[PDB]
Amino acid sequence: GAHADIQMTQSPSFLSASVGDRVTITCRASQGISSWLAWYQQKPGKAPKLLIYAASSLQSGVPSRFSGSGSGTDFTLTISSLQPEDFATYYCQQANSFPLTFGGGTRLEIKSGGSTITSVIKPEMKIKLRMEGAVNGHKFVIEGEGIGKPYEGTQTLDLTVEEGAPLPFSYDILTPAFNRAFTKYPEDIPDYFKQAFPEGYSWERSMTYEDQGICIATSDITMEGDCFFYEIRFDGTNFPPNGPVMQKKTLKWEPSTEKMYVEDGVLKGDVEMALLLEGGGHYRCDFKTTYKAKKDVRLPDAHEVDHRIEILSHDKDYNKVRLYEHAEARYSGGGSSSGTQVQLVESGGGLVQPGGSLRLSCAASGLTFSNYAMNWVRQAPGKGLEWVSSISSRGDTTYYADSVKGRFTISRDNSKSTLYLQMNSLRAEDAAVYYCARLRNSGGMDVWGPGTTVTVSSA
Repeated sequence: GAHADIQMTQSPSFLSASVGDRVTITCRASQGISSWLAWYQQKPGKAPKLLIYAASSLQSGVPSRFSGSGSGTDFTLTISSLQPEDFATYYCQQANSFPLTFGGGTRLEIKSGGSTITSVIKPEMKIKLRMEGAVNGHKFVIEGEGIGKPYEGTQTLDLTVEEGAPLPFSYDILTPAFNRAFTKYPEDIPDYFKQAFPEGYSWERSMTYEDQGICIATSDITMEGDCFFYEIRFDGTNFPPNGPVMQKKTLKWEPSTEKMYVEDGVLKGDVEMALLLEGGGHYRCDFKTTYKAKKDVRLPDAHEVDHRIEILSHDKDYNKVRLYEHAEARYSGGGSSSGTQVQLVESGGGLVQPGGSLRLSCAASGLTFSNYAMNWVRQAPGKGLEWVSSISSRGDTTYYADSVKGRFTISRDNSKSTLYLQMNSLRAEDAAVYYCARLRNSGGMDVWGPGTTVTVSSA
């Protein structure tokens, strides 16, 4: 029927920015949409996340640096201080009337990439360290030289016992004391450790083993030029004389996942560790580390660091040791978005020839699916969001985009909490990632699935 033809355009379509910059992006509607305007953030490979609805109202869990205003035809989104998390593509969406419409999007590029951090922390950094300490009262000194690739999370060290040779305890208890600057950090997680330099940082650690042996270590990490310098203090006591440590029955650390979190203004790490033993058992240990940058740096959100550490070679007494570590940071949970606790997973994407048919379906969980209206939104490769179809909570009244009207059919089964999209007479332009999303009365789509991909191709 006769409907309004609301064109949403955003400006700029792309810009380059730096962390700390204030960014404002705007959008214009071809006709009045009152204040029924929402904003979405889309990071590469992920589903759009709802930031703002009704032009100014922040979605739950959105940091306060995001704001919005406007009523009528012209609206703005503002980020007061751009953070690494914020570099995404941003879309606006009108909800004054069907068909719903998105803007073309605004892409936020990182200006000059990481050229600033790579001037401080070089792509290769050498290591010089000295460790002094005691285990069960046995004093020793170890020195080390090495080299690593801080942006790839890898490093290698050559260690030589200078005092206290031969060590009477398992060398494996020392190796995690021999620098998180050697961690691969993805672009959207603030890197606490690299940002700490050239001044550096320090860490304190406790290691509580399951037979009540306890180690305490500290390390002060500085840099000049292309070389890190560590000053390490290591102490351990109460290792039983027939335990795996004093009997040297450990083989290697198992790979681990350290949980990083912020507390008392610094970064803390907790990791459950396990030594493999001769004979096949394990020897367990809880690590608790406090990391302290020597200057104000940007604190990160909770995340995880995966570790693998191994002795590549050694002499009989471990007077000479070559030591390797690989470390990489990531978020834990595992493309979909939400603002509460409900999940959507789409399925049914695949390859069809032109004119073929495909049936998509989404599963809902963690809510009352029959209580909300549902939408399909698609995104062609390289293109922006496009609203496809909508269905009321009971399923009686449905709406469609003109581009699919007559070939697509939306439906739902509320007892199974699933939503369907039946696609007939598929065209090349129908090929896209198809998202399922929940529509709220405020006009925003607050929960999205990861999408499923439709491909339309012939011989």
